[PDB]
Amino acid sequence: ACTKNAIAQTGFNKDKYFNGDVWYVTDYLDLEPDDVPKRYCAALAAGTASGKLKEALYHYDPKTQDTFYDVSELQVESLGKYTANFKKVDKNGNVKVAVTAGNYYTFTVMYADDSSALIHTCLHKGNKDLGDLYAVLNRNKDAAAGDKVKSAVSAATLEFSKFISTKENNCAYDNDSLKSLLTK
Ligand code: HEM
Repeated sequence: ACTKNAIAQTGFNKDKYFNGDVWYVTDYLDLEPDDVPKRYCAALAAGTASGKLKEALYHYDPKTQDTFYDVSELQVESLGKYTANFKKVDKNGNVKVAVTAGNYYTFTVMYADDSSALIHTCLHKGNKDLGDLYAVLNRNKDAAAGDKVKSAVSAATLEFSKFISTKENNCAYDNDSLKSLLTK
């Protein structure tokens, strides 16, 4: 179940966030912690492609090697708050599971600057959902969370000390696929 109406960043700069580049998840918090593994790798690209607002996602379980990519068109709910219906794709954008009603995530950018961000997502796959998930993002996959984004975590009435880091998993990413998937 999801329980949070995440508040988007005051003054959110959509063109800077959605600039076509890659964001790495460095730390995450699921409010239903058993919904996701305690060791995990994730990243995304975010941009406008031929006028359409898009995200490309990458997930990798470093223990099981379970890997998947997704491509989403985002619809606007309000500035910094989106609903994304996703299709599972291979790294080249070929469809493995088509867009389907009931398969969507909400996405709220609670904080962002040029290098760092805090997001919330509520994932739905049919009638289930994977609890509220918060993620600390960085442009540099090895960046420790700075004071700006940790302050944002506190401003959301969360504690950064409870977030789980992704940094000890030897995560390696295919940035080229994430960028090209934005067009798919
Ligand atoms: C747009 C930050 C994230 C977003 C937007 C996101 C989105 C998604 C989406 C769309 C799916 C379903 C993919 C599909 O079935 O085609 C998924 C599944 C999953 N995600 Fe994430 N995710 C994020 C981060 C994370 C993180 C950090 C972890 C634990 C850095 C995580 C763990 C999982 C797991 C384990 C599944 C599979 C769930 C199930 O099918 O049983 N995700 N995620």
